[PDB]
Amino acid sequence: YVSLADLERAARDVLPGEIFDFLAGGSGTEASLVANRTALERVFVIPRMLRDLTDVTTEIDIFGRRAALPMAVAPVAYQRLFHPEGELAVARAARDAGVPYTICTLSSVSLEEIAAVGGRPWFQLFWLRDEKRSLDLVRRAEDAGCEAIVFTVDVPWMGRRLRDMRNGFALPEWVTAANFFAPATWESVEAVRAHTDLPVVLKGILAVEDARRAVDAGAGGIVVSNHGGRQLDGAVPGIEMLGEIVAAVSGGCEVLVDGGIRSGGDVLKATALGASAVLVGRPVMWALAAAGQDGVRQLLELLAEEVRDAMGLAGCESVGAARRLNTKLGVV
Amino acid sequence: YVSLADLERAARDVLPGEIFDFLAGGSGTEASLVANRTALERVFVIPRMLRDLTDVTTEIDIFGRRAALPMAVAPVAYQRLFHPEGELAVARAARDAGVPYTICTLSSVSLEEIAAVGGRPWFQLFWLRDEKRSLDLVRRAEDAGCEAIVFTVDVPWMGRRLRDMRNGFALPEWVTAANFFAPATWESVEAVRAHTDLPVVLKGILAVEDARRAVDAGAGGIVVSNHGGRQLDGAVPGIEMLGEIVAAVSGGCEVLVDGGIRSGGDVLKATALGASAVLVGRPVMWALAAAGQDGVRQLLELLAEEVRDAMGLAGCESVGAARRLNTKLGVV
Amino acid sequence: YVSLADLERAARDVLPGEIFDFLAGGSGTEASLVANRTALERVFVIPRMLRDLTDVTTEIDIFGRRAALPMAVAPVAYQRLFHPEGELAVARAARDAGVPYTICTLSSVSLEEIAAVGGRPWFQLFWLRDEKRSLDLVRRAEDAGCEAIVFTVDVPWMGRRLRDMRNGFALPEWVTAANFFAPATWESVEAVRAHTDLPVVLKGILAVEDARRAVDAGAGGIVVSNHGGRQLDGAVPGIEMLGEIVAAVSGGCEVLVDGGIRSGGDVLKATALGASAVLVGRPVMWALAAAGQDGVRQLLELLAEEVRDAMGLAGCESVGAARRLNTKLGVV
Amino acid sequence: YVSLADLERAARDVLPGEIFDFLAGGSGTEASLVANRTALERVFVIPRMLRDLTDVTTEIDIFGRRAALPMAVAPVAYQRLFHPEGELAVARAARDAGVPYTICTLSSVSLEEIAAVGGRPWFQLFWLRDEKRSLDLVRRAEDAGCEAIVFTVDVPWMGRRLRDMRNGFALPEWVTAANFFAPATWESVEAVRAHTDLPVVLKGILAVEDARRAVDAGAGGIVVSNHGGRQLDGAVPGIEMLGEIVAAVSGGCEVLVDGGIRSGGDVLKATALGASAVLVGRPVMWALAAAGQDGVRQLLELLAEEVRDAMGLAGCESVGAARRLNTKLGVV
Ligand SMILES: Cc1cc2cc3c(=O)[nH]c(=O)nc-3n(C[C@H](O)[C@H](O)[C@H](O)COP(=O)(O)O)c2cc1C
Ligand SMILES: Cc1cc2cc3c(=O)[nH]c(=O)nc-3n(C[C@H](O)[C@H](O)[C@H](O)COP(=O)(O)O)c2cc1C
Ligand SMILES: Cc1cc2cc3c(=O)[nH]c(=O)nc-3n(C[C@H](O)[C@H](O)[C@H](O)COP(=O)(O)O)c2cc1C
Ligand SMILES: Cc1cc2cc3c(=O)[nH]c(=O)nc-3n(C[C@H](O)[C@H](O)[C@H](O)COP(=O)(O)O)c2cc1C
Repeated sequence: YVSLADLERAARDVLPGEIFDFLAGGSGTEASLVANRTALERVFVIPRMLRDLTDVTTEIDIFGRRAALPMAVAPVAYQRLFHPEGELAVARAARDAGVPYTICTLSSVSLEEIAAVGGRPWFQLFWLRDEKRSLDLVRRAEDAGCEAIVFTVDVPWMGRRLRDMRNGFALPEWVTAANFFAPATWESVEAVRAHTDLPVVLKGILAVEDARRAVDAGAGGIVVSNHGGRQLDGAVPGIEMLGEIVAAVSGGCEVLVDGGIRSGGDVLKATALGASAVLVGRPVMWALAAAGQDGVRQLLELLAEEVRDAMGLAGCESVGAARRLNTKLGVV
Repeated sequence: YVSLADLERAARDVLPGEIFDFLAGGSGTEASLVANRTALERVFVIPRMLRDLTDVTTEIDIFGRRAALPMAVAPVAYQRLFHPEGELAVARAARDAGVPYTICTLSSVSLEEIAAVGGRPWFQLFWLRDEKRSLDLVRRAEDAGCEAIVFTVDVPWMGRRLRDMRNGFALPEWVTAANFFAPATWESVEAVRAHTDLPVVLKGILAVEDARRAVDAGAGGIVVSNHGGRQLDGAVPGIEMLGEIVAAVSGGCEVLVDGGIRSGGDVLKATALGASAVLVGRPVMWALAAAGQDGVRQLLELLAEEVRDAMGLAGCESVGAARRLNTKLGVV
Repeated sequence: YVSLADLERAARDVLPGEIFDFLAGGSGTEASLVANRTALERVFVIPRMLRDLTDVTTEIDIFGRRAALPMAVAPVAYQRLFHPEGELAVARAARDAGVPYTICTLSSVSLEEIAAVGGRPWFQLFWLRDEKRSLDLVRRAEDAGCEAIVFTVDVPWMGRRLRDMRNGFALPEWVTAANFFAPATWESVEAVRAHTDLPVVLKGILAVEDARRAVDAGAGGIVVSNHGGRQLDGAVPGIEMLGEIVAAVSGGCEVLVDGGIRSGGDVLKATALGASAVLVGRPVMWALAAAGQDGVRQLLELLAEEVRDAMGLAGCESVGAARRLNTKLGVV
Repeated sequence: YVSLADLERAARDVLPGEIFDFLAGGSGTEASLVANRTALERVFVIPRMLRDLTDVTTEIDIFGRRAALPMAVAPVAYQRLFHPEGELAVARAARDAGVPYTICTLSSVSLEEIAAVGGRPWFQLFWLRDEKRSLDLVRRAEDAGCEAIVFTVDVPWMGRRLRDMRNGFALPEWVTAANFFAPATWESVEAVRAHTDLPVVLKGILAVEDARRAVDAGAGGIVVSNHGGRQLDGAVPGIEMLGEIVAAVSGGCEVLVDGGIRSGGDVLKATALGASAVLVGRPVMWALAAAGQDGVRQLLELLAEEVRDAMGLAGCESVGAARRLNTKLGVV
């Protein structure tokens, strides 16, 4: 594999069509799904030359741990849909690559099993039917050694997935929500923040004022995201809000972005727009479908190579230097 | 049906080609017809998160009546072209959905029959050969219980419909103008305003100064519209003028928009640009052609579901909150 | 024929391919040829409603004569390539339509014969090998009753016509320059201006400062034009410079535009951007090729109908009112 | 051949696919390779009319020598891949056309042999494993009569060439680096500047501050360039940075540009954006592949004709006048 698109082609060959569509699809007309890619394609980096590249490092410190790249595996539900080892395969490869893995509330293997793999596990939370149950789930994740709570804030309910409707898609009997909802509010965020000393990261922020409120609420981070185009069809891409959000929070929390990251060059664009790190979703599942744990390992090695290549070609010996690069919009 | 495009495909299968073209077509090169869609596709919504969605409501109050959605059925002529029950089927489904139905001056069933269906009937007026006849038609609509006069102001004459020319299209003998023209001016508007206490809504306004003059003239509303691309070929889409018009009238009348609304997400975009409500034309006729009254019912139920979905995903418990959303133009 | 594109299709069917290419082609990569169309397609008109249309007139006064439309036939060389009656057929139809006809220096029938047809003949000048010969040609045109000298200023030499090169195109023996060059300068313009009391119109102006200098030089008009994309490949379309040029000359001369006008709606866009009138080139030759004089008559009747339709739908009872319309750029 | 695209078609017919891909390809997704062309296509020139064209000259003075055109042959490695005479064929044709030829550090014929052809040889430097070896290579070039050192500053290492990976491309045994690396820094530039009195030209500058630093460092020129899209995938095209860079250096060094120049009209656009000269890479190799030295001669004669044509049509009797032309961005 020499590009992430090689992995997409391999996953399409192996997966049943309805499972490929569950993974690939977005809500509605898929306008936001497509716009995540268009938005990245219109950004161009202005590289710097002739800087010292003696010790180029792709590492970052985030949520109290060193990560090998400015990236984490996004929370993706039900990973046993894509390979029999599901989340365990992905978490093992992420651990070995030094990349944080986000355990999903809707994981097909229990959070405690995935956490036992080791590595840097984060836990993605959906707000449950009441406060008490929600907080018990946070406390399970904390007791199991998860290092951040990624509270998803853009799913009062799941969006309208027309591919799933048209396919009549349902989980096979052999895939379940192994950790087993009401809409979250700012009060829910405060209940979580008071229940844990782990950093709380709000995933799905797009409005500048919501990013500011997240800092005021005590969030340790946010993920600027339209949920991979799966939630509001017509929601702006996160990459189009990122620069304005980074300026508004002015260092008050970590600012991650996701949606459409498909190369180390896209990582570099995100960092040059001010992101602390990215999440990557679909490509990790393509690699899992294609070749299991070893597939995920190969993807992460490829992304690491692409990130180091892009950083050095742009004159950046560190991720901080990449955040100081300038960009220019172009017409594609 | 899971999208309005499913209804278009079904209507194309059933209707004679020349009738499908009468419905689908625009004037000239169809530049304005296409631009209505392009313009909506370039708008992206910036959703809000973590707001209370305990009692999401899609209802609005407009022209003195509660409507179930921020939408009405646009005036479309000669609906018996599309199904034998024509306007009666559409009006019955609109009544049952709580959606206002605009009775056309060129209806193929008399306005009194359509009004007897009940619901929230509005009446669309074309200015007749003289003032006296025009006002008699307004008074018929008022006597029959219509609740607003939608005065169409962009048809001094019908535009050049090249599909109809090329097809040699003419009304079948079994379709007539069952209520049975000179160009309207501002004096015509004043004659109508003085003849009725019903709200007068000027449909087809695109210039900011014409919107301001409509308020000064005593209009209770305007529809920002290029007539679905059927009038001036090269007229700007209404959605591209909407924000500037909403700012200029500054609450002095209701501001509706139409042209190309094809989903609840498009309704949300229109409201976020400041519209009080939208009109929907062609899709309602696709549903009528496909399955009669029940088809229209299914379309309106689908639109209601899409509007509620889009509003809640964007953090809006009411249409007023959706009008306070911000948008960003993107490149598609 | 219901659109100018119907005429293009008919001309393509009848003309030898190399003659069709002589007519259709531009210089180089044809970037400027294509951009003339793209530029018009991105302009949208903001129409006005409810104005008095009792006496809509498409007439203008220009260069001391009333014309039936804000348009003239552009100078196109060698019209016997397209039909045996060549320039005489076109000039007869233009006369009968009340539209000025521009006689070309490279006409295939002598200027005196074409002028004898009557109508409103203008004469297009290329600067000859010396001043004396050039001025004799101006004086021939004046003696024959031409009413303006359209001095072409963008042909120090003809551009690189790759279609003509690839086809090995040459004039058939039966087509000649029946009126029978050195590059023109501002001194040439002054020599022409002092030699005639006819208005001198500089055709091929694109720079704002050249438009201002044209007024200072005593020009009665300019044509804002890239020569139909046939001269500098990469020259900006005239329609993209028109508004800035109209503001800079501030009524000091007539400002015409050409390139890509293909409908009455395009005429309306040009006038709303400030043009006094347009020239139309290729479509007139399509009509000539398709059906001779009667073809040109049908084209001019179609354009007249489209111009009146577009003006009235936009609320304009006169061309002056159309020049006061506003426009908005869109994304096509 | 009547366009550079004719040469591309001829080269594709003759070259082995993997060699054509080595020549054509870029890094990563080839976003920067494509953007070099898109960026030029969006620039339009505003030509001037009626200027004296008695003595149009395409010549420039650069780095102390008169060149026949505002262009040089870019450094392209391993030219024996494309024709058995390789660099000697290209250098002979460049000499006879009066165009500088840039000898590559990775040439397949030694720099002394290529310099013995005569003409205006420049030498492109890659920084070697240490300072001493690097400077010996500079001194070889100087001793052999090269007239400028074109220090490539955008290759700390070669980018990721996915076509070469997919083809498994490697140099044939019959092609070697006949002059036989560590990443360059500003200290390397100063070591070169102190080692030679030849002008040092930094090739691969895209950031405005790097252009300013190049002047401060004593560079005699820069080439604004993304390395033909072969280095950072997502690097901005040089043509999009050129105007801002020309303003920032404000005459302190020569400012060249490359990437995607495919006609004399593209040369004119580059000069109107402020370039002193362009480099041309791939097209020169297409001509070499197609027909050897004579092919390169024909390409250079064609480019000379196109440059003179474009300059005169734009009203420019000299390259300096072309640098004073204005441009407008369009939508393609
Ligand atoms: C099949 C699928 C399931 C989920 C389930 C979840 C989830 O239960 N909680 C959550 O918080 N985010 C989810 N997501 C979004 C994900 O975390 C990233 O936001 C996007 O995948 C980033 O875009 P890509 O890298 O995929 O373009 C999903 C994405 C995909 C594709
Ligand atoms: C076949 C057809 C007939 C009419 C007749 C009328 C009319 O006698 N009076 C009027 O005032 N508007 C009309 N219209 C315009 C309509 O009311 C809406 O303005 C557009 O349909 C909105 O765009 P879509 O939702 O269709 O995109 C029509 C639209 C269509 C398609
Ligand atoms: C075959 C052909 C010959 C000529 C010869 C001349 C000419 O000897 N003198 C001149 O001054 N303009 C010319 N022109 C340009 C013309 O007058 C208009 O500038 C463009 O035709 C407007 O664009 P279209 O309406 O064609 O798009 C020509 C245009 C075409 C197509
Ligand atoms: C096969 C190939 C090899 C090299 C090797 C070198 C090199 O060892 N040093 C250098 O400094 N630049 C190089 N280049 C870039 C070149 O010098 C120009 O920057 C681009 O070719 C301009 O774009 P095009 O005219 O090709 O679009 C190359 C370009 C191509 C195509």
